Amino acid sequence: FSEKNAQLLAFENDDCHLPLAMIFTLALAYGAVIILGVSGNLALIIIILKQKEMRNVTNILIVNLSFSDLLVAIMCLPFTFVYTLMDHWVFGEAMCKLNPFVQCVSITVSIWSLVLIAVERHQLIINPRGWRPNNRHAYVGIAVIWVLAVASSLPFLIYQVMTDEPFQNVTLDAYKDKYVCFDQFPSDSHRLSYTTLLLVLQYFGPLCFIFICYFKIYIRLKRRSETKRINIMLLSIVVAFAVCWLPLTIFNTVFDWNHQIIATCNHNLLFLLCHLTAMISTCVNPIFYGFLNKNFQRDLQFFFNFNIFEMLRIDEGLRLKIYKDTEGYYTIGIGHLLTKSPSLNAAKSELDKAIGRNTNGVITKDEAEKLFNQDVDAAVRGILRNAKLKPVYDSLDAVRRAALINMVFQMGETGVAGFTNSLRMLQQKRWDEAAVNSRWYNQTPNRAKRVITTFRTGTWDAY
Ligand SMILES: CCC(=O)NCCNC(=O)/N=C(/N)NCCC[C@@H](NC(=O)C(c1ccccc1)c1ccccc1)C(=O)NCc1ccc(O)cc1
Repeated sequence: FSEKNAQLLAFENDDCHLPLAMIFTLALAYGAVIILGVSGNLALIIIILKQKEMRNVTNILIVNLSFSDLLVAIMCLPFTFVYTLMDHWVFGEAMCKLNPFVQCVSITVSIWSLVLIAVERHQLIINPRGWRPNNRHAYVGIAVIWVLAVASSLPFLIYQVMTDEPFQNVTLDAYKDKYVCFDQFPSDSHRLSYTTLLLVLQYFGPLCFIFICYFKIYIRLKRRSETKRINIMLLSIVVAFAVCWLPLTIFNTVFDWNHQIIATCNHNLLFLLCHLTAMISTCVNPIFYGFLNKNFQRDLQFFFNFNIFEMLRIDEGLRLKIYKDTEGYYTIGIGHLLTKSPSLNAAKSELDKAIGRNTNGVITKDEAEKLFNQDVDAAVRGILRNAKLKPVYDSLDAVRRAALINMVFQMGETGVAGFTNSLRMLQQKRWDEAAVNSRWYNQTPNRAKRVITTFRTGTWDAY
């Protein structure tokens, strides 16, 4: 019973006529991505390997990614292109089976590397106390990724067939003896289950996890090492991969679910445009690393012109031992007042209660950060209970919210609400009119201007 022959795609729009101009344009485009892919990745592989850095996890995974993109450029990319133009497979059955297998292996190898890099960067910012990413851990990761990528791509090597059966329906009576390189899965269910597996496990799934990682990193930094340029580059590499693959993912998925569609001409041109777009991702990564260099950027910008914790550690400082403030009251950490009493034993008692240990007038930076976390949490709940503070805070962004929290750390919940004039203008987004509008600038001019600039601009110019 030929149930396998019914799992082969049907094509019937022999009237495929593209102007030589468009074909030549595609040959130059594919030619450009083939050279940029082979040249850019080889350069990236050699540059990372020759630059010996004792502990670099991210770049080892970028070599992994660029080596798989180097494989596609040699083994897949030229073969897939001429095959679509000629409209018959002139290579071996080996190349026929290798073409979708090697491409599928490479998609999984690239995205699961990007998954590990997102984890690596998540562990460096969210949990720096653990600092788990090591080179040995990456070497196991790459070996797991390749072994699993191959195993999960084998149905392409197994069921992709070099066949001439689809040629029976399109006349072909009777001179050509031509072959097409088509997938021939065991059933409709086998195809749909496997294609869904690939879509969920290699595209929608991994990208969801990565975007959650970079968003958890984004939100942490706003509440809270010049590797910011790196994190923006790595994010723009995932966005690049996802955006280049999206049209091909949509195209292929439509054909996986509606396998009874007669593949026309228009579908051949549509596939080429989609495929070429997906091939752009195999050469963008080295162009990101090249444009990362600070000197080259300085040349570029000259030719073409185109956080609460850190804010308060500057404005109030960080102390691990009990000290007297400007008023003489016993403080600790980031402006944390213990008592307004003259007693030192009372302060040490209040400190021992807050921490839950016999501190003996001394704490660690972790106990100092937690005490500050407790302070800002108590400061934010007080802002919400206040009728003048709750509406202005809600309208304010994370940068200007940090400046309003900085203010409550200096005066208090009642002191800040005393600025009836300025609070109204900050609520109405009139920042410059509010910045010009107290004894606060008279007592400390340096600190007051540092927070006024953040209320006016909405960035960290002063810090
Ligand atoms: C695409 C990204 C993704 O993550 N997709 C998850 C879900 N589905 C999925 O991957 N499906 C398939 N069928 N992969 C092999 C595509 C081979 C080929 N496409 C076709 O012949 C399709 C076709 C149809 C009409 C005209 C021209 C081309 C076609 C699609 C479906 C059935 C039959 C023919 C092609 O795009 N080759 C490059 C390639 C190879 C492996 C791979 O995993 C991704 C990309």
